[PDB]
Amino acid sequence: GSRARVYAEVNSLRSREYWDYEAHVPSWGNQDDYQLVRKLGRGKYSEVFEAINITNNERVVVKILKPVKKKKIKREVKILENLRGGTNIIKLIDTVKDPVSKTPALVFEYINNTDFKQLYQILTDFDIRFYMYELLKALDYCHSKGIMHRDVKPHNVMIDHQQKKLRLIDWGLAEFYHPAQEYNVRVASRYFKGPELLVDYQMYDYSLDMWSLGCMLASMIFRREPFFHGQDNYDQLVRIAKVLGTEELYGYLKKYHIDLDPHFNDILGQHSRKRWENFIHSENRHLVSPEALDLLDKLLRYDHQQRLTAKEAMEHPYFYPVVKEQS
Ligand SMILES: CCC(=O)Nc1cc(Nc2cc(NC3CC3)n3ncc(C#N)c3n2)ccc1C
Repeated sequence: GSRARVYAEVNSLRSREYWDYEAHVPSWGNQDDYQLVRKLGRGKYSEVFEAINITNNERVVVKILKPVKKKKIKREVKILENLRGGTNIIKLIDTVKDPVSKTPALVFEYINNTDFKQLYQILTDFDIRFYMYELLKALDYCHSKGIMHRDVKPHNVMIDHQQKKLRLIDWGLAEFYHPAQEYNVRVASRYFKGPELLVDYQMYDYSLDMWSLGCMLASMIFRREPFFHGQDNYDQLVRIAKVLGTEELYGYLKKYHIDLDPHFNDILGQHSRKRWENFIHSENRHLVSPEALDLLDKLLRYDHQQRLTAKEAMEHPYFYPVVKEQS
């Protein structure tokens, strides 16, 4: 058994219509109002374009949803409607369909993002604190709304470094949290998967997103991106254990009665827990402080119940300079 430490019952306490996305009936506008300009990328079930709304000249991002269970489309639309106005959550502007083919598309606000591979190289200590604080506001918001993002990674955090705007994007893997529900562990990018996913523990919660955020924090302050760079899902756990330690892993497995896939016997080895200070060197020293290491140590923990919540993390002394600056 496992339950979220916060927000556990928040969907139960709301109208069923709030979380019963299969019953949701979107209002589908007309895609002919949008002119595609440039392809920006694609997902497994999506293609993404920069576009212009020709009725008002607004620049937008259009996500055209290829074949996919209409249930997954309803889920993403309902989650985005529930998160409307949330702090640092990408704004859904419109839901539209090709009026002939009825192919659906989602229209989002445009963010002039700096590619994270270039950005992370130039961030100052204060920059990291600021952006992580802003990202935490997005996670606290969605968690308070009963939603797990489940795909937190640099590619899904758009940062306009000139205007200092941050948005958490791509809610296509997000899901409603319900206590005791068993969820599919095939979520998140390999490098950002929490240990619970890697050991096939299905009773996870919002704290999965906090592992992913911790991975991002580590990559920023230490300038090793991704921080845990597995070659596959098995090696991903080995990379984690070489830092957190194997004895600590086994304690986690025992607490939650977790059966470890026996292919791990050949590859985990034995590893002491490493001090976070071992990652400091001349290239990253200016980004690391006792406060950063204390926060990171409280995010990158095997035991999902022991990780800080997004609110607890925001309240950590590491962010005091950000809070002070904003007043
Ligand atoms: C709707 C986009 C999504 O859910 N995923 C996604 C985004 C993307 N690239 C993007 C890229 C940008 N701006 C970059 C070009 C300057 N922006 N700005 C806002 C949004 C949004 N939303 C955005 N998505 C590339 C591939 C995929 C799969």
